[PDB]
Amino acid sequence: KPIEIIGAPFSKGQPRGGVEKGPAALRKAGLVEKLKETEYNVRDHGDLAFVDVPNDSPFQIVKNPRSVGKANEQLAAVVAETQKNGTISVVLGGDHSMAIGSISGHARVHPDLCVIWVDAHTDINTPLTTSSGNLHGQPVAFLLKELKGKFPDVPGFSWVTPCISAKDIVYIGLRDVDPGEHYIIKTLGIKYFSMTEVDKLGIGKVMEETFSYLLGRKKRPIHLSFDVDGLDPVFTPATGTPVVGGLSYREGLYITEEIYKTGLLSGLDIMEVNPTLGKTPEEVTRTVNTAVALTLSCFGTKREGNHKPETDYL
Amino acid sequence: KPIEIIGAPFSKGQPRGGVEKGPAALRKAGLVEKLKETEYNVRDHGDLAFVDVPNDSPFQIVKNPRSVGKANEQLAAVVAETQKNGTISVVLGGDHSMAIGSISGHARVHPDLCVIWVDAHTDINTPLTTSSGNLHGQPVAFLLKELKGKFPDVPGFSWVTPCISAKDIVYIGLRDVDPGEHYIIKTLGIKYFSMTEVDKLGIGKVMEETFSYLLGRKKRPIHLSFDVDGLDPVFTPATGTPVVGGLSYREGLYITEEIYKTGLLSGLDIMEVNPTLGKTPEEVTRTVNTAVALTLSCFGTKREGNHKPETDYL
Amino acid sequence: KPIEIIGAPFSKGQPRGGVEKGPAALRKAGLVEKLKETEYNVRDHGDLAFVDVPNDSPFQIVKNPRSVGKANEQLAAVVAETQKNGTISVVLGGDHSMAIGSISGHARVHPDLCVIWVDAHTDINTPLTTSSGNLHGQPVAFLLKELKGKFPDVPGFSWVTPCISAKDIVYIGLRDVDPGEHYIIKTLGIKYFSMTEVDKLGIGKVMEETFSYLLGRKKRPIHLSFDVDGLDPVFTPATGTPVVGGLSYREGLYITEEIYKTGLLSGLDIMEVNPTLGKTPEEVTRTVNTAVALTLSCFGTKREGNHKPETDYL
Ligand SMILES: N[C@@H](CC/C=C/[B-](O)(O)O)C(=O)O
Ligand SMILES: N[C@@H](CC/C=C/[B-](O)(O)O)C(=O)O
Ligand SMILES: N[C@@H](CC/C=C/[B-](O)(O)O)C(=O)O
Ligand SMILES: [Mn+2]
Ligand SMILES: [Mn+2]
Ligand SMILES: [Mn+2]
Ligand SMILES: [Mn+2]
Ligand SMILES: [Mn+2]
Ligand SMILES: [Mn+2]
Repeated sequence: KPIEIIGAPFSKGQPRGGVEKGPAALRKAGLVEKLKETEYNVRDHGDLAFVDVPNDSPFQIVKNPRSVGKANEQLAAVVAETQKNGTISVVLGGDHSMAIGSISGHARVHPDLCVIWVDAHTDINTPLTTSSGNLHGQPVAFLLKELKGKFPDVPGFSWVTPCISAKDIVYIGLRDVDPGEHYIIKTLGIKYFSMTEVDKLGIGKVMEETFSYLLGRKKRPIHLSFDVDGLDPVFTPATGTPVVGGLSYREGLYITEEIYKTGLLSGLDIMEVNPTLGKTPEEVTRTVNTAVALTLSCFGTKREGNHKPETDYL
Repeated sequence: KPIEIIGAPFSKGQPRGGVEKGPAALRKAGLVEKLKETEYNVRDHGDLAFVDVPNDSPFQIVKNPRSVGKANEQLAAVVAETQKNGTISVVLGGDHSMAIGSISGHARVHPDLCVIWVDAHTDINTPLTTSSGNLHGQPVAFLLKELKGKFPDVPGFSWVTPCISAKDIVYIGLRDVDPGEHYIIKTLGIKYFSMTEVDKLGIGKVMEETFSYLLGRKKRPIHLSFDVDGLDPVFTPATGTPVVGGLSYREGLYITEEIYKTGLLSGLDIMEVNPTLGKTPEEVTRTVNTAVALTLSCFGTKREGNHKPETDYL
Repeated sequence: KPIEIIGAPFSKGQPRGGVEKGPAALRKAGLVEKLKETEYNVRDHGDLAFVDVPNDSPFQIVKNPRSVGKANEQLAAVVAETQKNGTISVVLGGDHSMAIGSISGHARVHPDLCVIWVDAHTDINTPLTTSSGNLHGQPVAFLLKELKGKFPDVPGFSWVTPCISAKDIVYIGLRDVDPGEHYIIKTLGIKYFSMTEVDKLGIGKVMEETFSYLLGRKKRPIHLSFDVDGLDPVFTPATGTPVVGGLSYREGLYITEEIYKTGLLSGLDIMEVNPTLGKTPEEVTRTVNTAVALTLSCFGTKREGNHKPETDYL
């Protein structure tokens, strides 16, 4: 199977500068080389160059709408391309707002795909409900069909086409949801596993249920959008929005290991890694490393170990 | 539902000065204001003023018996009063010896109540078994009917009437129990979930079991006495008796969330928060915040989120 | 029951100097005195003096083969001796290569014993598969009957007799296995619980299954070889090969508590504690203390508490 790394050094989805250095950090840690050591063919597409939209006036409360909408239109193009020729796309974030382009592009080639969203936040604020005009917290709002026309069109997002419905997404790791967002998920019947369900069920049963919910009827492509803040700040401290009480390093890998086993992984997002937010070099190293680990886990690396077929080690 | 905060800045239950600053810290952190944001009506009763018993000679090995017995008689009066008015009492500790008056007052109004004791210590030492004469580790001893007459009457506690039996209490979080105390709980058949049972069962099944054990037959009022040292020192380091290998921030919240769901919470105790024992300001802030979070969780705050009824956010 | 502590200050099993200071550190922390406080009779045999093999040329890639083989021949003699007298042997590591002599000695007296191996590593590399010639990662290879003749005889190990088969061993805590080793355990059908099974099942079910697998048919003596690196680096940082995503302090004690309850503990190994690898004195103290705790847990110490029989504390 082919793998194609796509860097998206973008950061207008939110106020904190740094996330755009995410892809560099993950590469510097040997992500690409370590991936080659797996049974997958790897091709690094490089980092996309995003053209800055001059005079990008805020839309009501939404900030940098055009720059974000354009950077995402570009990314969607690229992702659709690699997806078209049957390769698995792996996007390296900047901020999670790039998930708009990532998933959009993916859905063009695979319209029946489902989304597993490992986050601490639902990122489903609509331009009307956001308290801050930060777009990294509104990705899903622009993707859901059920949210079509429930908020004014935003400058630069006209190209977007709601590709997935409320029945095709499942949240895992939730613990910091705004009143508005909570209203939305309850109202639309979205499936989720907040930290309370994780604590209650254990990470084993949670994964078991997310699959029977999304793959029960039809087996379809899987798009994993992983926000590094879904793990507890103790594991991934170098991010913009820390939230105590999150998934452990162990649980994170267990999610990625189970997803690898389904053989349906089609698209991946490793978002919000911000190298400039580490209080100590070690905090940044901790974060990058676990991000990398999760990525390799998605593509086979098992904790029980791995050995190359047909090779008699004795 | 009405909520009434009652401050109990008391500390003769133990040697370390500081716990009496507990209530101030919790208020300074915005506990009261944050509670008003919930669906509950909140009334701050203020801090009780405890009259110091001059010439409080120790009783055999028990220290400050009269000052502790008096402060607890006063608190019980106050708690019975608010309970009578049908409000939920929330006591802010000082040290855990105030649970004597808190639960006593509560039981006067609701004699059929049950006690969930989240601690690391059983606090069931009798005046005869204590190694130190500290009363904060003997609360339960003065409350259990089964321990009546098993120890000499103490100066200042004559007013106390054993209100609950061994079948009405369940311990969660245990990991530091004295030989005497362990003898007592084994002998009296007290239900408990030490860290081993939590590890073995998972916090979800532990809660499930504690409810069917205490509410299986009759649904009754619940009294949650929460000793902040029940969580691991990494979450609540500002306390007098830290003990490694404790409940996690996540588990703690899961206990409070499940208790909120029962709709039976009638009395709450947030004890042993000692602002002066933090090695760094951050340790104190860590402790106060998680204490505050547990309190709001007991009253509705969910990690999946909250939204106000009848409000169409779209 | 009698308990006999045997120090094995050895370190050619691996490159990092320091592990030989392991026994001293554990004693300095009061291990022996704390053990005497249990219901067990304790006898300290002292530290074995290992004679250095001059001109110990490496065997192909294997380092210090003769010094390691001799030190292990000596240890086995001593362990067989105490085992013969019906006492429980507790070996204090140096490096884990000493498990060769520890288990061998034990098996001489109890040929039907089983081995529970708490590690992050399988330590089952054969002289041919090792990437590094370090022996501390090949102990099990010299003990398995199924691996007899699958690798050239090594200088100084001729005295070794493969004592246990693939059906008598169970691994718990695995998360860093080499391709070769993974091939071996898969090919030989060895039972194991890597971190993914621990995450999926919970430490409670894991223990339940390890017993029904090794004690289902016949109840036999148990040999617990505990590599302190099996726990997460956050609990035992002072070791040569830390690996993130490991057993928690709680889980570790849960394993030792359940093993105590079986009443079948016959042999124990507390290995890889390296006092010189602690970044801060606290890291070393953290490590030694938890190592000591696990040891006392193996011999009765429970988190729910302990009290001496026949003593009426009231
Ligand atoms: N809820 C906040 C934060 C949302 C978080 C977005 B993130 O997960 O991408 O970091 C907002 O609505 O702006
Ligand atoms: N076991 C000690 C300590 C008891 C702990 C009481 B505390 O939980 O309120 O802090 C004693 O008996 O004095
Ligand atoms: N897999 C490495 C490391 C093995 C680890 C051994 B230890 O657990 O005793 O530390 C090697 O084969 O040398
Ligand atoms: Mn997030
Ligand atoms: Mn996000
Ligand atoms: Mn207490
Ligand atoms: Mn306590
Ligand atoms: Mn080892
Ligand atoms: Mn190891």
